[PDB]
Amino acid sequence: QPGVLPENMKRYMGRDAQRMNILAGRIIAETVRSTLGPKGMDKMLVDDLGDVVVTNDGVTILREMSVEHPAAKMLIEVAKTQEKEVGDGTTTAVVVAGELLRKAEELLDQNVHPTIVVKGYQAAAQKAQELLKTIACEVGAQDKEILTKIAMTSITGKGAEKAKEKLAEIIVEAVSAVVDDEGKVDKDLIKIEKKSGASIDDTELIKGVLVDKERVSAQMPKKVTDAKIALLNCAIEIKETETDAEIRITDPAKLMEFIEQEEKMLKDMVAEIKASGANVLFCQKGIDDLAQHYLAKEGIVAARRVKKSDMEKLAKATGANVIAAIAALSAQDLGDAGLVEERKISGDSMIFVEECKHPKAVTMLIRGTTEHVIEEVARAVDDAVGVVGCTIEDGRIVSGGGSTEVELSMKLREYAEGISGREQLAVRAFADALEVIPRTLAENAGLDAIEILVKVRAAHASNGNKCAGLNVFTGAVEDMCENGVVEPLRVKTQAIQSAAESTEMLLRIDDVIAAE
Amino acid sequence: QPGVLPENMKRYMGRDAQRMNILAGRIIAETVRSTLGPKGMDKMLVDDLGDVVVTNDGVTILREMSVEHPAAKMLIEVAKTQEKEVGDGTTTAVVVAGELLRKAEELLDQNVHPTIVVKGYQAAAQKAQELLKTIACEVGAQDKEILTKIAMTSITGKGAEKAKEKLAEIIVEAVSAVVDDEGKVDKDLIKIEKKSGASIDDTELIKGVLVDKERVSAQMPKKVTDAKIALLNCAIEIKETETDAEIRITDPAKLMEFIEQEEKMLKDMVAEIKASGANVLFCQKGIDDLAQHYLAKEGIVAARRVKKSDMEKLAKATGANVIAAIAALSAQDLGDAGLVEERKISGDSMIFVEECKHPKAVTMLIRGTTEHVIEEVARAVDDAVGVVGCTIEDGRIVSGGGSTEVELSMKLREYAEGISGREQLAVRAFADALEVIPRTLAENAGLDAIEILVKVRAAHASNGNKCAGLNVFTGAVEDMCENGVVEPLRVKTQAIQSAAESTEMLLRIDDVIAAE
Amino acid sequence: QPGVLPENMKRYMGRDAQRMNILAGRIIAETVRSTLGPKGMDKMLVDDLGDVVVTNDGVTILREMSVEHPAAKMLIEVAKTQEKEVGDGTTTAVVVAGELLRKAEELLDQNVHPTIVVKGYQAAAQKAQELLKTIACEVGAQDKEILTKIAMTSITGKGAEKAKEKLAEIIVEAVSAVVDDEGKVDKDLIKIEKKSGASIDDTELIKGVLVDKERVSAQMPKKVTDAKIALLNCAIEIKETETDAEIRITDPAKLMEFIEQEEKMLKDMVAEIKASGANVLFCQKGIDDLAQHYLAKEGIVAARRVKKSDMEKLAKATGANVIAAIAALSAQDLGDAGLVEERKISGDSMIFVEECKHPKAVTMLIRGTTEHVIEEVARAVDDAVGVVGCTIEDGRIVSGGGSTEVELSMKLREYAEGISGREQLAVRAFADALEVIPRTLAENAGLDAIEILVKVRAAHASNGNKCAGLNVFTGAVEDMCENGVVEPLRVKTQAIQSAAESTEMLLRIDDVIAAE
Amino acid sequence: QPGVLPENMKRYMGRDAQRMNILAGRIIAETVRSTLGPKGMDKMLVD
Ligand SMILES: Nc1ncnc2c1ncn2[C@@H]1O[C@H](COP(=O)(O)OP(=O)(O)O)[C@@H](O)[C@H]1O
Ligand SMILES: Nc1ncnc2c1ncn2[C@@H]1O[C@H](COP(=O)(O)OP(=O)(O)O)[C@@H](O)[C@H]1O
Ligand SMILES: Nc1ncnc2c1ncn2[C@@H]1O[C@H](COP(=O)(O)OP(=O)(O)O)[C@@H](O)[C@H]1O
Ligand SMILES: [Mg+2]
Ligand SMILES: [Mg+2]
Ligand SMILES: [Mg+2]
Repeated sequence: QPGVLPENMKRYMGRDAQRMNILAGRIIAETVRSTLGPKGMDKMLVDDLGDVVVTNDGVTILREMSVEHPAAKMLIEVAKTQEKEVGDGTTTAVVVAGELLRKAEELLDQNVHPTIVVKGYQAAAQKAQELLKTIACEVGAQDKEILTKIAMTSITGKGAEKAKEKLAEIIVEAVSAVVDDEGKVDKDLIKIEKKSGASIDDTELIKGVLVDKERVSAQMPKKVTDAKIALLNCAIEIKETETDAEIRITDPAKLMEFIEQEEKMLKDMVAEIKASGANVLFCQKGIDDLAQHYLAKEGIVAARRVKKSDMEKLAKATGANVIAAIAALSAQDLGDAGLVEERKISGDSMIFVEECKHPKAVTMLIRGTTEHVIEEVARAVDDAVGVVGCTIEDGRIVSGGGSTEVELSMKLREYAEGISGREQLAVRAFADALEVIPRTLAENAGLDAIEILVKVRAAHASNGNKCAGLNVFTGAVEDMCENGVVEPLRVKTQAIQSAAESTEMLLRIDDVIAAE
Repeated sequence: QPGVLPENMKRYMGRDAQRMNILAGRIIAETVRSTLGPKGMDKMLVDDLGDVVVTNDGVTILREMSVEHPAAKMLIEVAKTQEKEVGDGTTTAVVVAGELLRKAEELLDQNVHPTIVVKGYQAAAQKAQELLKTIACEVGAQDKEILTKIAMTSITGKGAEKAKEKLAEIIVEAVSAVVDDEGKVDKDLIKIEKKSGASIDDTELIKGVLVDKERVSAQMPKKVTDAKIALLNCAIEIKETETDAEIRITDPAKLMEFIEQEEKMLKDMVAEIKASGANVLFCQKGIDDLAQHYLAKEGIVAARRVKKSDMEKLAKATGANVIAAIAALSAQDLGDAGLVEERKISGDSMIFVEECKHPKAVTMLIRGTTEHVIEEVARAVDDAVGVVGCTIEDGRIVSGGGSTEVELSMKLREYAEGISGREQLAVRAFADALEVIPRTLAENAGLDAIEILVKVRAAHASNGNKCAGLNVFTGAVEDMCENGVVEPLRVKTQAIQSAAESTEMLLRIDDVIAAE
Repeated sequence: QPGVLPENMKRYMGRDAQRMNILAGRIIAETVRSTLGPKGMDKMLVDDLGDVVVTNDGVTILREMSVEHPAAKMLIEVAKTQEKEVGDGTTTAVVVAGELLRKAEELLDQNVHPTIVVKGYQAAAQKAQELLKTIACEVGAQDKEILTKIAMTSITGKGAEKAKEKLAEIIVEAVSAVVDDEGKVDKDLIKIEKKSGASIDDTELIKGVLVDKERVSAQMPKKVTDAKIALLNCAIEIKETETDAEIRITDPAKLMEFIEQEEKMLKDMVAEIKASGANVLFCQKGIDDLAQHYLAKEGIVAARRVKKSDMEKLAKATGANVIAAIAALSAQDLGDAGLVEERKISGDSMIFVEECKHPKAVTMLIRGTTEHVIEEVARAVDDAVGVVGCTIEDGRIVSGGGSTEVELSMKLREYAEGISGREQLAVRAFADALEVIPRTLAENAGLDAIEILVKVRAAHASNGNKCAGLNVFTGAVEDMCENGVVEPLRVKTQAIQSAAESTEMLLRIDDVIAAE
Repeated sequence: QPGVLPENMKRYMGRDAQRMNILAGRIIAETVRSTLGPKGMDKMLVD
């Protein structure tokens, strides 16, 4: 009378704390597990507003569930980071982390101290990163045949039926276009546009951008070839001074002198824009209705109040400078595009700026029969852009289908031999955890994981094939590299590192104190 | 349209049902785990009425918690059965069952099918039973030394402090004395009485019984040596007919003639009791106040309305025959006892019938300073009576301290080699599960289970020493047989068979359907 | 204006009624599906009282999940009758039923009228009963080797591990023993007692009965060899006239004269029982406290107030006659037993009447480690007893493993060829339905049902192994009759007829009117 | 598992829909019928 710590709190100590964290992780892991690989299935998620999401995407599934459990939230972070650093393998990272917790339980139930488990996992993770470097194969950032296999593998992971060669080719062309002068890929430089239509095969790559604006005046050309584009962020209105300034009029005559003076400078603004040679204009602010007319007379296509995000993208695509002062508009600020057309797409009117030659931003136009069908294709397209860009930046790949994990697993066991004592148990555990991937690939495929795993493990033993993996379609062990089943080194290195760091952090916890 | 199964129910399928049972099992095992062994600790259980139990007794703890979880209830049954068939090792049984469930989870996580683990478990258990037979030593039903070591070990299992030589010797004598013609032991022939007093060391064995009664008339002797005892099933009251009868009196004088005839029937009943040579009498029913005087006038001690259970044991102890008709009574129906005394014990007035020559029932009078202190001594005396009972009936024992489980474990692994493919994993898991006993023993002793196992395991290898186990005290591996740490074969055979059958039953479950 | 049909009613018409019924049926079928065959898994059913049921038994499951849906109730009835008429194959009957509903929906969805579906179903069923007759093998009522296979097969269906050669032989001996002169086998004559113990292998057959009672006086022998058993349904007390009667006493001396005449009436009742030759007495009503004495002084074992249920079974076993009047008790009315002994079992004392010569009632004493494990063995025994009885009664059997179903289905397609009209679609559908069994057996075994069905069909085509079926244990198509996997003809004929009649009934419904 | 069409709705099919409309139609006709012609009568409507 009374208590020290609040009366309004739950608390779980020792083995109870370890259990609830481990359990929470394992359950999260098991939620996305059934989505892994080609034979994986999809979730349909519905929120409280009744909006639905149908996806095979690990991190998407995890964000869309209202997971409130604290240890679970920690594992979701593993996915969010995989999405951010790589753009693919979010399910893998989560499932590996889950396996690491499970494997840790069996050591904690022998009374191996948690710090020792932690020590072992840390040692194993580091060795794994060293091993991954020797396992990876080098590739050039210009190796299109290879980049296209990277994209194919990625799209396949979301079901073989989406893995179009056309689609993969488009994607490779798109990432290639936006590679910068330092060799980095910014995935935002690829505008993604989603428009219902006849078929998914209608998805196309636009050398330029799509703007959701109609041209300001119908008297303007709907179409213009080899255009000279002008980007303004200043308003084409009568300029007012920043200082408070009022006009005073005493002479009835001078009433029209001020009106005329205003419209004479508008006519002078347009005159200035025409003078620079531009026949197409995108303005961020507004355009006085009279200037609209004046622009139209000269046959200049103009669109108004274009959002910042679009402006910045337009400049990137045509090589134009977003100019802030009309007077300062010279003809070297004009971008250049093959075709600029106002056109309808799925009943929506939009301005297409396309057929640019050396564009620094491009647009994936994704097509499909229905919103939710399109939505998942886009998610697939996002994965593929991720891993293609990773490959272009790193120039390292590994074979897929569980082959890299098995090789890695097999090398870590060898490593475990030379570890003295109890830490060794943890290192074996870490090694064995990695096989959750090849096992999960086979389960989802309906095959028998135990025997499959013996077969693959055998094709890896003593100078075998590091590329040996199960082929879920034929049911055999094959050279996954010779089959074009490949993925960026970054997917494995990030996923393992994330898995190791988050589980190590959870495994150090011996006390949970929750309020409310 | 409505549902088929009632919408008023929770259902758990596949992995979920499996985790539900397996988890509920383990948790139930983990609650009793800290009681195991001489260095185990006690629970204090408080119910809804505020009544309290403090015990180290496995099945008592499990019974006294009001467990609702269906899987948990299935394991509690294992404890209940161990109590009934053996009377000791309830905690061992359950902790082994829990471990079998845990070891089974590792198998199910690898996609070993439930029916296979069940198969392997069943094989391993059958083999364990066969090994247990070769492992056991033969002893004689009358080997006081070994029996005494059996009792001592049982009582140590509830703390070395309770294990006084005096107490084990009392118990061995108690059980020995109630063994019947066929060499069987009826726990119920040994009456337990609990009375507070100076000390637990005051606990004594009575070659007789304690009857919760006072002699009916204070005029009667309260001490009788070399007593001749009569046991009556009929009441010493006026006898009436079953056929409805009634007296008609028309003659004033005929009053006293009836009163005096009823008064004479009594004097006759007593006079018949006298003739048999009896001087002490126990009547299951009532004695007419008037007959009480006549008995008193004759110097015959008598108690009225004796609990039939008391009559049944008085008979067992003294050699008397419970007689249902006074006329049939004869000196041959009389029992014998060296001392019948009415005296007070901790303030309660009772009759001791003691110093009987060859009693077929006896009384453990358990003493202690306080009610709850006594209760636990009692529970400890029950475990001991149980195992001495088993040793007398079976004449087979095993060494303890985890030695036998380790030996089994070591040997079942040798067996598992001959098993082909996949069942093998289960068999090896069963072997591994038994090591939970030596592991738990040592962790409760504050020792390091992992290295202790390595040491004990070594002492068993290369045709070593089946009796080797950890001494929770010295902290070293010793010969438990030389240390007198021994237990009935039936303790292990029941425990393991119980744990095997119930987990097998639970492992076959893939759907849980719960109502309300 | 005020509404005709009540306003509380729910109504489903046409398509909606058909789908409601057809769905409810399939759902019920699906909940027992996972239990079918040797690789079947069990369900755990909890009720609103916390009471638990773990079983593989189809009808037991369906009965215990308190199902409300009307269409589903109709299908439970199929299981209940399989149980009454046969004792095994309750899951098979329900699963076939569900399948017939399913195949009916594919026909309904092509606008085949329900009456036509009904008509085709009836024809296919009738033809199946004629095919089944030619498919069965003749068998001897006393061919133990075959009966034992029949029993072995029944027990395996509830899991391999319960399939003991020993258990099967016991069961055959038990059924064989109660077969009456006409050759009919009444399940009720085989009493089932359940008592915890060392293990399931401790299950024994008693040629006789167990009585839940103790002898009335300890003075009576606790064990008698080659016993003469009297069974008296009247009470061994003083007889009272049915006409109201009362004694008048007027002479103080003629007081004892009545007591003494009642004491002589008991003594005589006993003397007459002894003159029968009887040394064991089971009485249905009470036994006067005093007569209990005279019985012991004559060395007669006597048990009082034995329930009418047991008297009847005692008489059936020993060859005795329940006598209503001690007077007319002759040496011919006594039954004979090799051994009558009162002993303890699971710590409960009972009277064993065993080693009878020609028992027409017997006892399966079932043993297991825990209550809930025993329960399941008991059902396994119930099933085996059923089908052993069916074989003895019928003399016709078929091969298991879904083999008879495949034959039946292949032949029925031959029959369908020569049928014209939409009717043909319903018959061919009835044929296809049967294959739900082989399919479900394979699926539960983790096998691939489609190709396995392809192989089994092939082994049946063009004369032709009717006994060919999939061995879940090897994964190969084998000769089930040479593998010993056999079952009574009545299992299939009852199941199929049940499934056909109830679904035909359901298919005729176009309107459901539920109230409240 | 839940319903497709919202459980918060009444539905009338086949003959029932037909009787519903046909009846609601006739009743509406029958309320104004007594006004028809020179010998028709008036309504008093109160809101
Ligand atoms: N053709 C293939 N055969 C076998 N495995 C494949 C194939 N294509 C992709 N995979 C594997 O599927 C996994 C990725 O599957 P996916 O469902 O996209 O999960 P994640 O969200 O973790 O990327 C990787 O392990 C990859 O090796
Ligand atoms: N002196 C001892 N040294 C080591 N182990 C012992 C000793 N005495 C008893 N044990 C072990 O303790 C275990 C039983 O402990 P106990 O707490 O009574 O549990 P249970 O309820 O299962 O009998 C057995 O393995 C027994 O061999
Ligand atoms: N050894 C076996 N191999 C293959 N099938 C078997 C074997 N034993 C039994 N069966 C099949 O199992 C089915 C019985 O399943 P069961 O679980 O008993 O449910 P039920 O008898 O209640 O329908 C029958 O089709 C029988 O042919
Ligand atoms: Mg992927
Ligand atoms: Mg003990
Ligand atoms: Mg069956």
